[PDB]
Amino acid sequence: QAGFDLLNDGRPETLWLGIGTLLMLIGTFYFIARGWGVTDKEAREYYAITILVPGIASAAYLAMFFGIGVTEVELASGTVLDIYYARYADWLFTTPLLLLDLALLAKVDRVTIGTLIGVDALMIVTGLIGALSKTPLARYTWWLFSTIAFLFVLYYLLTSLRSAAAKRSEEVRSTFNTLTALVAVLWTAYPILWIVGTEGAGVVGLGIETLAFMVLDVTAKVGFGFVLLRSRAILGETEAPE
Amino acid sequence: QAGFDLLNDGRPETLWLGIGTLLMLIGTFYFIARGWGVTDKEAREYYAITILVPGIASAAYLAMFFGIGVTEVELASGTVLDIYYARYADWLFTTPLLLLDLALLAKVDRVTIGTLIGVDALMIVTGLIGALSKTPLARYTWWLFSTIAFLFVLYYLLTSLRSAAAKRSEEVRSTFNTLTALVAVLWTAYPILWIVGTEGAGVVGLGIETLAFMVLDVTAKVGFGFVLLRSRAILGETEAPE
Amino acid sequence: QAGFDLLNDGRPETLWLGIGTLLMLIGTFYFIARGWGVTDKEAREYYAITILVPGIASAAYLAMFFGIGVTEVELASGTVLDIYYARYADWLFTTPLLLLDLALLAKVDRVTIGTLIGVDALMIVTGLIGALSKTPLARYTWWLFSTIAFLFVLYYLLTSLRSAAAKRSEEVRSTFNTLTALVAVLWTAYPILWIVGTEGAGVVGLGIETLAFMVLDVTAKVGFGFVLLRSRAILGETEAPE
Ligand SMILES: CC(C)CCC[C@@H](C)CCC[C@@H](C)CCC[C@@H](C)CCOC[C@@H](CO[C@H]1O[C@H](CO)[C@@H](O)[C@H](O)[C@H]1O[C@H]1O[C@H](CO[C@@H]2O[C@H](CO)[C@H](O)[C@H](O)[C@H]2O)[C@@H](O)[C@H](O)[C@@H]1O)OCC[C@H](C)CCC[C@H](C)CCC[C@H](C)CCCC(C)C
Ligand SMILES: CC(C)CCC[C@@H](C)CCC[C@@H](C)CCC[C@@H](C)CCOC[C@@H](CO[C@H]1O[C@H](CO)[C@@H](O)[C@H](O)[C@H]1O[C@H]1O[C@H](CO[C@@H]2O[C@H](CO)[C@H](O)[C@H](O)[C@H]2O)[C@@H](O)[C@H](O)[C@@H]1O)OCC[C@H](C)CCC[C@H](C)CCC[C@H](C)CCCC(C)C
Ligand SMILES: CC(C)CCC[C@@H](C)CCC[C@@H](C)CCC[C@@H](C)CCOC[C@@H](CO[C@H]1O[C@H](CO)[C@@H](O)[C@H](O)[C@H]1O[C@H]1O[C@H](CO[C@@H]2O[C@H](CO)[C@H](O)[C@H](O)[C@H]2O)[C@@H](O)[C@H](O)[C@@H]1O)OCC[C@H](C)CCC[C@H](C)CCC[C@H](C)CCCC(C)C
Ligand SMILES: CC(/C=C/C=C(C)/C=C/C=C(C)/C=C/[C@H](CCC(C)(C)O)C(C)(C)O)=C\C=C\C=C(C)\C=C\C=C(C)\C=C\C=C(C)\C=C\[C@H](CCC(C)(C)O)C(C)(C)O
Ligand SMILES: CC(/C=C/C=C(C)/C=C/C=C(C)/C=C/[C@H](CCC(C)(C)O)C(C)(C)O)=C\C=C\C=C(C)\C=C\C=C(C)\C=C\C=C(C)\C=C\[C@H](CCC(C)(C)O)C(C)(C)O
Ligand SMILES: CC(/C=C/C=C(C)/C=C/C=C(C)/C=C/[C@H](CCC(C)(C)O)C(C)(C)O)=C\C=C\C=C(C)\C=C\C=C(C)\C=C\C=C(C)\C=C\[C@H](CCC(C)(C)O)C(C)(C)O
Ligand SMILES: *C/C=C(C)/C=C/C=C(C)/C=C/C1=C(C)CCCC1(C)C
Ligand SMILES: *C/C=C(C)/C=C/C=C(C)/C=C/C1=C(C)CCCC1(C)C
Ligand SMILES: *C/C=C(C)/C=C/C=C(C)/C=C/C1=C(C)CCCC1(C)C
Repeated sequence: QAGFDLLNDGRPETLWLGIGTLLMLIGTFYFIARGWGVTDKEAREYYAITILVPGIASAAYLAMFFGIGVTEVELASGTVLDIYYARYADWLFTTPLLLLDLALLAKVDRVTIGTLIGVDALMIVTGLIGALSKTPLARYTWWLFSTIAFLFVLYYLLTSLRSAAAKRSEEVRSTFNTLTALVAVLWTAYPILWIVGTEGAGVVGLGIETLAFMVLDVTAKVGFGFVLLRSRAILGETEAPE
Repeated sequence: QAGFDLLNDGRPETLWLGIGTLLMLIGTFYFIARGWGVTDKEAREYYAITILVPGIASAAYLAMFFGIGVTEVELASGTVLDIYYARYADWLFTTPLLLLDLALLAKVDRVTIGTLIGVDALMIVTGLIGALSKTPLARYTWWLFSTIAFLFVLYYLLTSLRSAAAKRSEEVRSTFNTLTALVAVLWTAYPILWIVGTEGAGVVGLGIETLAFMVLDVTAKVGFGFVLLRSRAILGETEAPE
Repeated sequence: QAGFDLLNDGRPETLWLGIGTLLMLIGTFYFIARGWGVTDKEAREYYAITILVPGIASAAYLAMFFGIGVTEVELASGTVLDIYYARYADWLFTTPLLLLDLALLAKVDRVTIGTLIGVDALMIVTGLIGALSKTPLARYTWWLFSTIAFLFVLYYLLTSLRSAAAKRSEEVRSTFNTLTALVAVLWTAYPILWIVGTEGAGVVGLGIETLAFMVLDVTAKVGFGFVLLRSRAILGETEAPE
């Protein structure tokens, strides 16, 4: 179980990376060609934010595709791992923007949003330190650490944002809850795949692992986007409470 | 004079790093458990900002603790130094937020704040380049360079912010001046400890040096926090001038 | 054709780097000494933004000057290249601020500006990945990629910003168009010099190349600055449309 070695360099996962790259690209331009003539100031804002997501994911995927986005991490026993660090560079900007989109739709104050980006980014960096960790003690401490943060993100997402989004139209609250649910479950798959992936225990090959992340990423990016830029809630209405 | 070699890897300073890590953690949660039910929108904002500080310091300390946050820098004479670079990753986000807190309490315009973060970050990066410098000529040029910037930060802090904070309540001006004084002296210790530390001349071992930074950092983070989140000035009142 | 080997380390381009460093410094302080007593809140804002540009360029130039800002990139054939990566660290903050200045003068909404920084930064990073690429296939893919983004930047600059700047005074529109033209042509020289520089085909030595970038950078930084901080358009007037 691996895929295809598309660059004659012993990395059959490049098949999933390539497809991943291709999919983020068409999304970036689907969204761009889709909002190109949108005059609504609220929506064009959602479009801009959402277009950059697959946009930056595309660079990370292309990077990993070529091999530039991956690095060899020697463990404490001399055992080498191929860590695709670029994912974190990706996530450092993508996840915050995704949150941003949820925060705009919910009409939350700048403090909540700031808390959101800060805790989320703390999560990504610490997740990256875990990835480059040489000792298992450290690799797992960072995991729980990054996870505590994610726990905080989900919390404020499932309370502050949700209740704030309930003060708006049913059309709006509807769309918010059907991205927050998507977020909740889709995002959660990430830490699991990591601790069971090659960065953790390792009962899942890098191939399947690279396949999972592609599916998870595309769906969290493009799938989220399609749904979001397709709703009517983004068309007008500027609330304020919570 | 060193401390304790807590990880059997020849780094007795890990004793100070560990304690440093532990102290930033309890602070992060002290503040979190302390503002958890704060409805005041002004204060919850100060809380959020201030909670992230020990929060990010904790990741840097844990990083250095494990050894991941330190790197060997070969000098021009083949002489190796153990540079704890992670401190700068820390400071790149912590010092700006600390400034932010002072800027909110003072009610300064967005231009002043922008100038503040920009010059301060310039200071940290240049300080980091100095740390990784191989030649002493370069290591000291960067020091003065980073110091010129810090000089600008202290300046606008002791004039623009101070006078702007004097237009507010005595309770507010009081708290502002008792953090700005703390800032002024505590922050200043940093460049001194550096030029006299292992990154500069070196009349102070990495142990004592790592001890000093821990004391300085905890007091600048948690000490600042305690004092700030404990004042009444953060509870309400939204001015505007200067 | 090279210049002068100012540090006895086989890098005659340090002559252009040094001059580049020196020129960014006097600019940083020319601007600082020039706006030191400016009370106009609009202009002081332009000044602050514009002062940081040569300011950060100075750190990058000094970095490259010492050699710290350059790294050896082994190509797929074992052929080594001296990549001055620091330029991108430079550009990651400088180009966005330059755009910022154009966006303020034009009075564009926060969405346009956000789109601007995001696409521009995507351009710089991807340009940096191209620089560190080992294969030519990859080095050129990244070039087109970074170029597509730049294409988007020029687009929204020559339409959204321009038309938005035409709603203001003739004095304002005048200055906007005489920086946007400068931007348009000066910025465009960059990708060309790259693909023809040592990072691409290579029909231009690193000396001339390092000379060109210095001329291009100084003129885009200090030249832009002089012109901008010298206009009357920055003195007052706060519009709003587009
Ligand atoms: C788009 C723009 C903005 C910029 C683009 C973004 C990029 C900056 C993204 C970069 C991502 C990279 C991190 C990806 C990874 C790249 C790889 C290639 C480098 C991996 O190394 C990273 C590491 C550096 O140090 C080690 O690795 C280098 C390189 O391979 C080695 O040359 C070096 O020697 C290594 O380290 C030392 O440690 C090892 C291990 O130590 C022990 O060794 C003993 C045996 O001797 C035993 O094995 C023991 O178990 C080991 O622990 C030593 O062997 C060696 O001799 C050296 O001592 O650095 C990792 C990253 C670093 C920790 C950065 C911390 C980041 C901080 C926490 C970020 C804080 C940010 C907040 C979260 C922001 C929140 C803001 C809110 C809004 C408030
Ligand atoms: C949380 C998210 C956002 C991301 C997380 C944050 C991270 C990005 C933080 C990363 C921090 C790291 C910098 C920490 C350090 C990590 C270590 C492990 C790497 C240290 O190396 C850094 C260096 C790279 O180059 C050298 O090191 C590598 C790695 O060990 C080597 O493989 C490489 O060969 C080295 O360099 C070359 O130079 C040496 C020395 O040159 C001369 O050599 C001769 C003898 O031959 C003689 O010794 C002479 O004296 C030497 O000078 C050569 O020997 C070698 O062959 C190579 O030529 O890079 C340092 C950092 C770089 C300068 C970045 C500049 C940053 C810029 C200035 C930032 C601008 C940002 C503004 C300040 C922002 C302001 C914004 C405002 C709001 C406006
Ligand atoms: C001021 C504050 C904020 C912080 C300061 C800013 C700094 C973070 C700036 C840092 C800039 C640095 C990138 C500058 C460069 C520094 C140099 C010294 C490092 C260069 O390496 C970078 C590379 C790491 O990986 C490789 O290099 C290291 C170091 O020399 C090696 O030890 C490592 O082994 C290397 O990689 C592996 O790959 C090679 C090549 O692969 C194949 O190999 C085969 C033969 O085996 C054949 O040659 C094939 O052709 C090759 O392809 C292997 O040989 C090797 O064994 C390893 O497998 O990493 C590059 C950077 C990385 C891709 C980061 C991606 C950044 C992402 C895309 C950013 C997204 C950000 C968005 C654009 C933000 C938009 C925001 C909007 C607002 C929305
Ligand atoms: C072009 C590109 C990539 C190209 C890649 C190539 C060619 C790869 C080739 C690979 C090969 C050949 C491989 C061969 C292998 C063998 C190799 C071998 C072994 C032989 O070596 C083999 C055979 C498969 O096995 C990327 C572009 C990438 C482009 C990107 C990422 C663009 C981003 C745009 C944004 C982000 C816009 C944003 C627009 C916005 C925000 C617009 C906003 C407007 C709103 C208006 C306002 C508010 C701003 O004023 C709106 C109206 C909504 O548009
Ligand atoms: C950082 C972190 C959490 C951060 C949280 C943050 C930032 C939260 C922010 C919240 C905000 C902003 C809230 C805003 C709200 C406002 C509301 C709003 C406005 C937003 O709507 C409101 C109402 C105010 O709340 C956790 C780290 C968590 C870190 C953890 C859990 C670390 C664990 C380490 C271990 C377990 C080490 C173990 C070390 C060992 C075992 C060492 C052993 C050594 C020997 C090792 C050897 C040699 C055997 O290998 C030894 C024995 C010591 O020598
Ligand atoms: C970057 C820097 C300073 C930056 C400052 C900034 C950004 C300030 C911003 C201010 C703002 C925004 C203000 C806003 C205000 C608005 C008010 C408000 C709104 C905010 O309320 C207002 C009113 C408008 O002002 C300094 C660098 C400073 C850099 C320095 C000092 C560098 C020194 C280098 C040396 C000394 C090299 C030496 C090189 C040598 C000796 C080389 C020798 C060679 C031989 C070497 C060998 C071989 C012997 O080893 C040689 C001889 C040349 O070959
Ligand atoms: C487009 C990418 C998305 C939505 C990525 C989401 C990623 C996460 C929620 C990652 C969480 C992680 C932990 C909780 C622990 C350690 C490692 C991570 C970074 C995989
Ligand atoms: C929580 C951390 C704080 C408050 C750190 C403050 C650090 C400084 C004011 C550091 C200043 C430095 C110079 C002026 C010169 C060179 C090196 C530095 C980075 C240590
Ligand atoms: C002060 C520095 C300025 C104004 C730099 C501008 C740089 C560009 C417009 C660079 C563009 C590039 C491409 C379009 C392709 C690949 C590489 C770059 C980064 C050189």
